Amino acid sequence: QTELYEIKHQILQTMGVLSLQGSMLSVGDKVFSTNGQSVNFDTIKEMCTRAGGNIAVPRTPEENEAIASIAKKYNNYVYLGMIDDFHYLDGASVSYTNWYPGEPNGQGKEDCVEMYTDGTWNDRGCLQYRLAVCEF
Amino acid sequence: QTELYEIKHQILQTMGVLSLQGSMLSVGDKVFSTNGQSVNFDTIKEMCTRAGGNIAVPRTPEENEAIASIAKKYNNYVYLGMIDDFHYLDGASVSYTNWYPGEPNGQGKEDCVEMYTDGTWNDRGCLQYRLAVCEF
Amino acid sequence: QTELYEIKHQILQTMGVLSLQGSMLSVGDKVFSTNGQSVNFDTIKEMCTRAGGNIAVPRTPEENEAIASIAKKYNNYVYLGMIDDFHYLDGASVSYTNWYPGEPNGQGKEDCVEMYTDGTWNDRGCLQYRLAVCEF
Ligand SMILES: O[C@H]1[C@H](O)[C@@H](O)[C@H](O)[C@@H](O)[C@H]1O
Ligand SMILES: O[C@H]1[C@H](O)[C@@H](O)[C@H](O)[C@@H](O)[C@H]1O
Ligand SMILES: O[C@H]1[C@H](O)[C@@H](O)[C@H](O)[C@@H](O)[C@H]1O
Ligand SMILES: [Ca+2]
Ligand SMILES: [Ca+2]
Ligand SMILES: [Ca+2]
Ligand SMILES: [Ca+2]
Ligand SMILES: [Ca+2]
Ligand SMILES: [Ca+2]
Ligand SMILES: [Cl-]
Ligand SMILES: [Cl-]
Ligand SMILES: [Cl-]
Repeated sequence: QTELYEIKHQILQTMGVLSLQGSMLSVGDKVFSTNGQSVNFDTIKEMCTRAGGNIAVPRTPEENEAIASIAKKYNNYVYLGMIDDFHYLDGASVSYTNWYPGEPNGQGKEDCVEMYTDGTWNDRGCLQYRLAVCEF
Repeated sequence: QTELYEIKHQILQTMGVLSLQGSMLSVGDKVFSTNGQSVNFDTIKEMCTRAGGNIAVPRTPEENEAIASIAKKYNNYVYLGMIDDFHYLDGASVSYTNWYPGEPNGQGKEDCVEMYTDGTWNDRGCLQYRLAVCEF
Repeated sequence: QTELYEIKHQILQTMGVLSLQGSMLSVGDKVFSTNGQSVNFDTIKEMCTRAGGNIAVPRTPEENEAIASIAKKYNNYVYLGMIDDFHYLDGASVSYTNWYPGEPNGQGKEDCVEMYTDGTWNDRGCLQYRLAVCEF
């Protein structure tokens, strides 16, 4: 009983501190974070995996708003965890989308997806330097 | 048994890291933190709430010293969680006080309380930009 | 059951965020961290203790690589938790070593141990300013 309450309180304290610092954003069960570095898609995947997480992907409008707020705050385009019928990296077809008007427009050439600072998406090649955002 | 020990150890590790980084200060059951931003009283309240916490207030001399050390380290005055008979934001009358000599002196005009870098207090209007310190 | 799973997941989320931020490095049960400050040996010990940890020491090749990566990333020599037969600060004789060629060479004069950015060690006096690395 009391053991568990203190434990839960301390966890919420640490998450509160991280949230206040701008080191994380929590949406439901998901936690999004960036260290502010920009690298290509594969390198973001490697960085996220190294930390025990995955490259971020928005599966809901609230998750999209959260990642967009990161893009806007750090002022850079962001690579999302999807790959060209776009799929999540787990192999499932993407449900929620937020394409910029006219996108996706690069079938066969643009396999990745970047998010603009306004939260909309563009299919893009995977070799640009983009803000690394992970989800845990 | 062992499940709980590992969990507790990991929590203390994360708190240790945050403490070392200067991202938190722990006094008893309370954790104080700032992100170094300066905004007005209402905006600090909004920032703290957003992170799952509350604007910091010292209820003990040790808590006062902790928040003072934050004010001194970030070198800015700090708004405290009290409002003019001063009350905590939970509605209770303030017990512990540490007024600068001659304060409070602004009844009816100065509804907020700021802490100086030496840890003493002054009643002040609520519309200055002050270091945002939260408690969790 | 479910209580514990959610707790464990949240802990791993916070550790993931800290890892991504570069605020910690995890090797087995140990967590290494620096705040980037440089001070002398005693002062590092005081800083680590204050945070609830201890000055870092590598007891395995993997731990050595981890601390070396911190030295390399922050680009400074690091004081290790050992003191001249070198002993850990717990009083036990050091097992794993990684001396730079020709070291240790300062018996009676060089009581501390610093790590270079390439991960090798040198016995040194204790009064230099070195990157503070703690272990939790
Ligand atoms: O992905 C492409 C590409 O980035 C082009 O540079 C741009 O002009 C297009 O609008 C966009 O669809
Ligand atoms: O709150 C007031 C105000 O800040 C005045 O500027 C100052 O001169 C007073 O000493 C103080 O009590
Ligand atoms: O510890 C000593 C010391 O740092 C000297 O400055 C250096 O030239 C030696 O090589 C080293 O062993
Ligand atoms: Ca495409
Ligand atoms: Ca496109
Ligand atoms: Ca007043
Ligand atoms: Ca006053
Ligand atoms: Ca020696
Ligand atoms: Ca030497
Ligand atoms: Cl490209
Ligand atoms: Cl004012
Ligand atoms: Cl020295």
